[PDB]
Amino acid sequence: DGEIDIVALGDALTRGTGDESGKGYIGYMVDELRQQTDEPIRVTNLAIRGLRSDGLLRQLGQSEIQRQIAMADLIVMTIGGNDLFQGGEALEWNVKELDEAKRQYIANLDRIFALLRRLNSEAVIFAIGLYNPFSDLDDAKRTSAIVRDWNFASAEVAAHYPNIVAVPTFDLFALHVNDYLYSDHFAPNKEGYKRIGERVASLITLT
Repeated sequence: DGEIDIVALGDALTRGTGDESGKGYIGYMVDELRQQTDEPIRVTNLAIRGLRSDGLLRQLGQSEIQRQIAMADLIVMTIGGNDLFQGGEALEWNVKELDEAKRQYIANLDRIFALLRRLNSEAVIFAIGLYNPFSDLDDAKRTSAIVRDWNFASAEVAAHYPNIVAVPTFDLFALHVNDYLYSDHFAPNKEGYKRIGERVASLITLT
């Protein structure tokens, strides 16, 4: 009260890994909010770099995390990237394993959204979607197709709940992807994180 509380959840993208400056996408969000109001803005960042949808669901079971979700005026989250690019450098391109991982991700995401809504009735949830960091490599056709497929399924889940907005990221990284990527060619850089943060910021209108 007399404060705007942003709870940030999820994986390395929300923790701002890859940005030269400490600023992730969240810092660009906050900058835009501070242009709209003089009310103090508090960020509570709960993100863990290696987090997957199963880990996020377990984390939201903890009563301290739960008290903070409940106070949120706005929730922003990024999850699924680690469910999809688990390891081996997308070694598990076995259709069977890919389907298992997706059905597991979708089942978890449904329970994450349902849980967040039982804890916080009103707060808008921005669920940031996936991009293709490998769009410039040999198997770009297939990686892009899988990412668009995951994103479509995430948005269907989001569509089951009030005030959950699936924020697309795919087209921000579509042209000249390396210009927006860290030295690891996976997570974003300064510019990548600016693009994402400005995009999410555009969707927030306080009044």
